[PDB]
Amino acid sequence: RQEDKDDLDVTELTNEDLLDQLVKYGVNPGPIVGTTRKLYEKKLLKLREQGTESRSS
Repeated sequence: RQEDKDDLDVTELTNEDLLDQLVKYGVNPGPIVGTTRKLYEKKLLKLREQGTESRSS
């Protein structure tokens, strides 16, 4: 039972704490300035949007 995946506010989220959402799905942003979280709020959600089918590119 997953129910929603990106449900976690991937945007208001903090910086030191979202580094786990990106650095683990295989995402390495680096500089998560106060202007990036919004950016990575979706970049990582593509790899965290409750997937969809059964393939990974």
